[PDB]
Amino acid sequence: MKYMITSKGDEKSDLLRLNMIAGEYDDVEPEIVISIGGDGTFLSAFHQYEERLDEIAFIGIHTGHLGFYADWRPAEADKLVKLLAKGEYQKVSYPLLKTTVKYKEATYLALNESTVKSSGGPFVVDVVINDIHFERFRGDGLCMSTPSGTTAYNKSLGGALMHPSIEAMQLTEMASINNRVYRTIGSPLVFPKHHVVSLQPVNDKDFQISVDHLSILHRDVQEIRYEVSAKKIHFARFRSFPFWRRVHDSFIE
Amino acid sequence: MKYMITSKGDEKSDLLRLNMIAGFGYDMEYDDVEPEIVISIGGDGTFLSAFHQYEERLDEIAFIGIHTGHLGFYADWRPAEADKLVKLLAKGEYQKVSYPLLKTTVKYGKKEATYLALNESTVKSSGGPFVVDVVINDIHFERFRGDGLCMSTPSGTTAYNKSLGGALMHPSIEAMQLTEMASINNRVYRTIGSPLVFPKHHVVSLQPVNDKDFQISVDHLSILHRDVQEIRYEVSAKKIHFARFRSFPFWRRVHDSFIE
Amino acid sequence: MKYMITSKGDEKSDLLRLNMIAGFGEYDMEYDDVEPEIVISIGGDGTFLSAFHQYEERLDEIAFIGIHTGHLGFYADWRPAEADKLVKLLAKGEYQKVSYPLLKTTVKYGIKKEATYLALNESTVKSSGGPFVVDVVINDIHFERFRGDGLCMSTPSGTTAYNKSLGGALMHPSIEAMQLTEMASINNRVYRTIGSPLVFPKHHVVSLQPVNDKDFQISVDHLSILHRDVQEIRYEVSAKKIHFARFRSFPFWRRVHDSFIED
Amino acid sequence: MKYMITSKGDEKSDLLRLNMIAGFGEYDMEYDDVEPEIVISIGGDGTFLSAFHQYEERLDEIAFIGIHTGHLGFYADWRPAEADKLVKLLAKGQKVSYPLLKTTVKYKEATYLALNESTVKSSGPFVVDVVINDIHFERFRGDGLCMSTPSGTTAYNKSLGGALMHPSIEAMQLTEMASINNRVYRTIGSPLVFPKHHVVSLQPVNDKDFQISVDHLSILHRDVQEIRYEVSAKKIHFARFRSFPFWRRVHDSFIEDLEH
Ligand SMILES: Nc1ncnc2c1nc(SCC(=O)NCCc1cccc(Br)c1)n2[C@@H]1O[C@H](CO)[C@@H](O)[C@H]1O
Ligand SMILES: Nc1ncnc2c1nc(SCC(=O)NCCc1cccc(Br)c1)n2[C@@H]1O[C@H](CO)[C@@H](O)[C@H]1O
Ligand SMILES: Nc1ncnc2c1nc(SCC(=O)NCCc1cccc(Br)c1)n2[C@@H]1O[C@H](CO)[C@@H](O)[C@H]1O
Ligand SMILES: Nc1ncnc2c1nc(SCC(=O)NCCc1cccc(Br)c1)n2[C@@H]1O[C@H](CO)[C@@H](O)[C@H]1O
Repeated sequence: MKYMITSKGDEKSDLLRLNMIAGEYDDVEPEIVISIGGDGTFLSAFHQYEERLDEIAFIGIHTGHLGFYADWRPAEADKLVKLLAKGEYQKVSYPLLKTTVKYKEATYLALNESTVKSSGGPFVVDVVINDIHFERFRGDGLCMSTPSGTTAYNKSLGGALMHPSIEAMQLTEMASINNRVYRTIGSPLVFPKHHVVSLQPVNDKDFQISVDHLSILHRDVQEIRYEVSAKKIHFARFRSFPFWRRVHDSFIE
Repeated sequence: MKYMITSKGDEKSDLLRLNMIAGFGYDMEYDDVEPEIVISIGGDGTFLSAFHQYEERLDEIAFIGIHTGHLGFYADWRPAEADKLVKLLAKGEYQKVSYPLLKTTVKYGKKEATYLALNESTVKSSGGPFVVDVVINDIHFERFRGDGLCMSTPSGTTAYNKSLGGALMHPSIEAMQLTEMASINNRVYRTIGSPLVFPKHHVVSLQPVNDKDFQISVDHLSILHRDVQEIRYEVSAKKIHFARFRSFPFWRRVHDSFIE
Repeated sequence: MKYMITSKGDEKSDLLRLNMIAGFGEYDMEYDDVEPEIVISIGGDGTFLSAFHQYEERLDEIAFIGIHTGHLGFYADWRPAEADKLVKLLAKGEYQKVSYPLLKTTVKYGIKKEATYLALNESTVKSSGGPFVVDVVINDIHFERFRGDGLCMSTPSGTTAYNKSLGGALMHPSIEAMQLTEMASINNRVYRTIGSPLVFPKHHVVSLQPVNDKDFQISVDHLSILHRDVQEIRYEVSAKKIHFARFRSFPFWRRVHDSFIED
Repeated sequence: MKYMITSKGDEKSDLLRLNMIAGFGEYDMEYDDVEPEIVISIGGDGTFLSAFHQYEERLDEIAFIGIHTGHLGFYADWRPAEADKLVKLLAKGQKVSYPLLKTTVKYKEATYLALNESTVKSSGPFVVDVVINDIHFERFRGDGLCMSTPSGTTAYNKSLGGALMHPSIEAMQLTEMASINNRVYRTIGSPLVFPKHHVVSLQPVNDKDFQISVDHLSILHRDVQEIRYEVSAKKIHFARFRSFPFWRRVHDSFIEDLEH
């Protein structure tokens, strides 16, 4: 079982990694990626292997608080190393979000969400759903979230928490003015498979596109397209940790 | 084939109804016992009544909605197109689109009651405070206190669910959404706040705390349930069937309702 | 000083009530439930609301005092163990009065005559069956046409109650105003509403006018009664204020802190 | 008396500006762009915001007038076509005052006067402690906090879910910005309205580098120890000629404007 282990950068994350590397290691051709740190560290491990997501099972270990991705306690590593080498383990697939920027295309993959902000002034775009105009937005920005990313930025924006077994994407508003000229729906929008949300600029055409907090200052933007990606992220399932339990322990104590 | 038409009650619906019935005088016969096509004329509430009127044979009935007033999400056919609809289904040249439904189970302390919802199923209190425990898949999630709770169908998300601050879902997604009704997050009764979208095979159980009397409403059919032990929510295996002739996208229909 | 005490009805409240009465007996304190100058509410916020409505004609000659036998309330903020020190401060008259604004609700019919109600928390208006459809007229000028469950006008002190659960803003009771909050507005193109909570100052009148149905379920501090053939429902900050006998200094924001955050 | 006119930038705001300056020359009206008694803004609310900060040291002897070249503004409520009447009414000689927000930053004590709001973001994660009148209230974590003026409730505050407050009420409102409310960081959620003499002290937790924006004048402050909020004694004055109610401007902005 060719595997590969990432680390945050602290002493503990670099130490426990050595405690697991003792019990083949391939960083170019991995089948088992073990993230050590938190959810942010897990995101970096995801972006490191986007091209080969269809051949990789991910495992998250938190050296800090309980994360929706990094859930395994550091003490579980001694039992985690033996079960992964056993060869017998079932995978769990979560949907992903595809983000295309038009000018020559520019595709992106997101595990949490992909937000579109402004590069200084107001954010004014036209929301086009399946080649049909829906609304003209004005405010801070917009947020298209993955089912697993709903518990992140999406929830803080007033989004709905949906179970990752649902193949869809959720669009939420970011401080919409919502007046006569720029009447927005207000409510979060959940789009299924093969549904495309096309963001079209009115002016400016310079937006701050952020994919999992990786915010790039895109210039000369003519179109931004969102859709449920065909590629799915696989998790190595050993124990039983229900999604709603993880949500309960996070926000409801 | 066999068909029937329900009416809202106003002159506009009953007159338009008789005008369409005479149009089937094709190989169409009127029958309100075992129909193959059911036409609703009036509003969404009129359509909901036609749903429960024939919720015993949903798998053999195609519904068609006609709105005499403003645009509805079920009744989306304008009375000006009533002429074309008669000939269209007369030849049987149309497709079939299915939307998910919601199953509501009420257990007492006895038997049990099962209900089907096209819009949503809401549970409020019989006057005083509404205090229950939210159980998801035999696992506790929160203790709710406030007015009530709302479990919505994907197609019903644009109804009461939206006004309660819920999220809109496309009716091709087989799921259900739970939204709060004036919850009081005062450290004693911590709730999630955010709407919760549950997939298939997931069971959301509402278990009472002190009071055991609840006002359970299924698509605005509220009847008092005394001595309730459990209220279970899950996506029904039964599906409503529409007879879409043209192409009226769900999101486009949302745009014409709220955005315009 | 004429006084009286209301009780929640449980063992603890009734017991504490009797001992407090005997405590006042040691001083110049006369018991009177007809014309009291001091009204003590032993129980909760719900018990406090009953005591308020019990004497809503003598609000000026009365300084209310709340005692909570259970969890902390925004009105009943005195612990039962402090009932002994409460008497000794009341008997001497060693206290100052703090006033909170109130909400006036005026109901007009097809004139049988008229009806006015005072609210300490809020006043809600809903339908008696179908949809709730009214025109919101702010100062003789039409603002919006509403459709949904209803509308809730809250007092500053009542913002921590039903108002907060409906997404309303929390106001400090020193501010003389009122807050209108929506109750499940459909908010479409036909019935476009503001969505946001509205805070109206004094001398501002919010008029609710029927569109079709004239039967409305009006609830003042959860005293819900059915009003038929309603012509108009007016909202405005009353000139009457509830008075509290202040001894210590319990911050309103701390009461919010202890109730919704941690304590 | 002395007057001046500020312009947006486009030809529309400049052409209308010159037209007014000419008309006032026919009346006894001195022209000073340094020490005026009357300041006229042409363009929009953003143009008015600039006209406020440009002369925020002489708010005592200045009555502002707003003219919207585009859509209706809450500070620019006069129409371009009504400019001819405006020149006449200002030449012949009521005044309305709105509350202002005082933003104090301690690292040197910097003072800021906001007409709309004063937001505080981070630089990544924004984490501060909220202190109200020398006592702890909550520990915030999210995008940031927004303290708004009564007249500024219709701006960023409304978009953040804040309540609309009439300018007659001398107060300030605090709203959350994408707050993550969980076990560790439990916030109130609801917007908070503060009366006069009430001080909201924002004190850092982790990093001392916060982005402070007073009326879109985003300035990165370094080594901040405390950010105070209070209802400023300074009040912006307006010139009244025609009754244009605050709730009307709210209606004509967010609801509908049938006569336009
Ligand atoms: N989302 C907002 N909605 C309705 N008012 C806002 C918003 N945002 C700010 S300023 C905060 C900000 O920089 N947001 C980034 C995008 C943006 C910028 C300026 C205007 C707009 Br719109 C959007 N405002 C108001 O803009 C005024 C300055 O022109 C300030 O008073 C903000 O209140
Ligand atoms: N307020 C948020 N609540 C709950 N998730 C968030 C939030 N904000 C972001 S990122 C957007 C951002 O720059 N917000 C400004 C302040 C901030 C920054 C980072 C994290 C946090 Br927390 C706050 N996230 C999620 O953090 C994920 C990991 O980087 C990002 O993908 C967002 O999903
Ligand atoms: N959802 C609410 N959240 C936080 N305060 C409320 C709420 N609802 C009301 S009364 C409205 C109502 O009929 N609600 C039905 C369920 C219910 C009833 C009473 C209390 C409660 Br909690 C729930 N209140 C406050 O209860 C006080 C009466 O003792 C009133 O002043 C309401 O403000
Ligand atoms: N506020 C709502 N917003 C948008 N849809 C609603 C709402 N309320 C219900 S029903 C819940 C209810 O009893 N509300 C009391 C007032 C009311 C009644 C019927 C319709 C309306 Br509108 C208001 N609905 C939808 O109306 C259908 C009734 O035919 C229900 O299925 C709800 O989906």
